[PDB]
Amino acid sequence: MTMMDMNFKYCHKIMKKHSKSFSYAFDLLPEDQRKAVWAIYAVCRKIDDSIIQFLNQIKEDIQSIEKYPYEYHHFQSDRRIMMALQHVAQHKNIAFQSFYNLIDTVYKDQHFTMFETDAELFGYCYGVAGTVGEVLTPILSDHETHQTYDVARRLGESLQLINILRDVGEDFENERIYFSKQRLKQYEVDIAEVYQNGVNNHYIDLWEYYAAIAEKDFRDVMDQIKVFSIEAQPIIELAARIYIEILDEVRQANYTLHERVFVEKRKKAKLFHEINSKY
Repeated sequence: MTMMDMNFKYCHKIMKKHSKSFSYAFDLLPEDQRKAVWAIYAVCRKIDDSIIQFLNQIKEDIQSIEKYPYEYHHFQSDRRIMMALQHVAQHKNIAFQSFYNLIDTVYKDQHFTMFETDAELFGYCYGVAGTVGEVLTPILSDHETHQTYDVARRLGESLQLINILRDVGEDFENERIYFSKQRLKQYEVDIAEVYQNGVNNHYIDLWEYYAAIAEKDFRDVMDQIKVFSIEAQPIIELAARIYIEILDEVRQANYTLHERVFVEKRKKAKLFHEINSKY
């Protein structure tokens, strides 16, 4: 194990720790591509969880890599992750503005205010996840075009909406509600009231309104999976399918606001079999 291998192993650890779903799928990529995915995911994870001193440090470190990718930097944030990101930047095109969009989104989230409309909720999904899809685009495709970015960005936003749909309860405990005030009012849903008394038809209809949006986006992405490299296609399909299975798991747990549902490992393997066969 070289030092750089140690840096990537650490990125891998962070990714496996936080997303068993994405690590399950992306770890199937060829060595060079999975290593780059671990690094991008690790950087985004650190940014997502930073809260502002460390966040400012991460931004300056990324800015250093962007400006001087081949100079040695004494990184201020997490050296292992930045050394790995820099290694990737030296071999692949990195959409740096997408990392800055993510950082800007996480900063704003300090003075969190509920979203007035679905447009702001979707803007948020772009900021924390559509951005990661854009950064991953060059790793997952041979000849990136605007269409490749568009599909990756859409998948990322769809996965963030599935995430929000799985975590309503836990997010409410953490004083956060992601459904828009417009939609909550239209459907006559009060999250605190539902957290207290259980799901009702108003809440279920609202949750299903967002789930249909995520599912539709998921289908449009699967329809355009060929923008990605032949090796990455089944892997992206697997990651997306495993994640969207969370929606059925939420349904099977009666939309509970009191536990985090999950797709068990044996079910992820079943999806891998089905896709691996199709391919």
